[PDB]
Amino acid sequence: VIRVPLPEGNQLFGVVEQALGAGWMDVRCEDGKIRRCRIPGKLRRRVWIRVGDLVIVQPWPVQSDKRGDIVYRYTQTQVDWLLRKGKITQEFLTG
RNA sequence: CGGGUCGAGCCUAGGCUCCGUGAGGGGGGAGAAGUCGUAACAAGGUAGCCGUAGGGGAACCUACGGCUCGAUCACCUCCU
Ligand SMILES: [Mg+2]
Ligand SMILES: [Mg+2]
Ligand SMILES: [Mg+2]
Repeated sequence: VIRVPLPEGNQLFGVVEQALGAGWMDVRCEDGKIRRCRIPGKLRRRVWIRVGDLVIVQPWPVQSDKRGDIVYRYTQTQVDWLLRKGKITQEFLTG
């Protein structure tokens, strides 16, 4: 079929509202809480993360409130390709 | 029982000091995929810096008197 990072293991999905900066990414997840993410040492070179962008993140189990870690960003090729299959519906990005 | 005298302890009021919490405030140090400019370094595009005073979102701008730890050309002056 295809190779995409689905929710496999303990991943999350991350769509930020506004970046406070300095690494911390502020995401409006549908988990319920306001979450704040940080970046590992491999992806601060080739890519670009902005508000209006959907990515997959990975949390740590602490406090289930403010978690997340960037492990993969989504391209203009797959962001809306993950729509018809309904793995995410876009009613949680503007309303 | 009376007389004198040594006395720790206790109370009240006044002068100083120590310590755990502290509404509100102020700078300091690490973090650098947040923001606004370009002040320094070449004559860094207005030469840079010291003292004192006024001004400005912020680096900073201006006035008077000093220094060279200032670049280029032309003419002098003083030497080797
Ligand atoms: Mg400058
Ligand atoms: Mg200048
Ligand atoms: Mg003098």
